[PDB]
Amino acid sequence: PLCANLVPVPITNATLDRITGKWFYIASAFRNEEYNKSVQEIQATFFYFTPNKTEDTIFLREYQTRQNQCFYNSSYLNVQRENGTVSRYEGGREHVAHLLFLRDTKTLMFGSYLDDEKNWGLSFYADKPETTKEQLGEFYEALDCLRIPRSDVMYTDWKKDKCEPLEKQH
Ligand SMILES: CN(C)CCC=C1c2ccccc2CCc2ccccc21
Repeated sequence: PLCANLVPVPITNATLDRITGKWFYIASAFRNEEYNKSVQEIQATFFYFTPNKTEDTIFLREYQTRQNQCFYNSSYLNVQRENGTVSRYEGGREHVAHLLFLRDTKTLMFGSYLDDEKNWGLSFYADKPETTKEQLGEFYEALDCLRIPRSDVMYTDWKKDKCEPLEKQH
């Protein structure tokens, strides 16, 4: 069953435990042009999830590299458990994404606009800044499911990261 993992899955405390920690933004692709535009500029990103299960929020410490600068932000994501989504209002708009999983327990994906063939996309994250060819195939196989060509994928370059020195300064 190839595209079974693109179906929404409710978020439990176990799910929240699973995503607790440091993750690295690996790659994404979208049919939505706004997200293509903003995500293009991303050279690298790592981040921390610290869920508050009682509040259905996730504390986010984000370390983004664009134009060879480090942009650091903290904020809370809201969790909508039945729907398997997480959200965050930012720069005017509410953003929502489905939390989706691959077979590799060391990776995760966020799904944007999943209900819309004109706008859908997937972003891929791993617990290392570099991914194995196995992890990357599971991600491509999820793109294949959304009929998004592999050549549309935007990648981070862990060579380009400027945030390590701030995260340690923290
Ligand atoms: C282009 N982006 C927005 C694609 C979705 C990715 C995420 C995400 C994932 C991991 C760490 C931080 C963020 C921040 C942004 C945000 C806001 C709401 C829901 C999901 C998301």
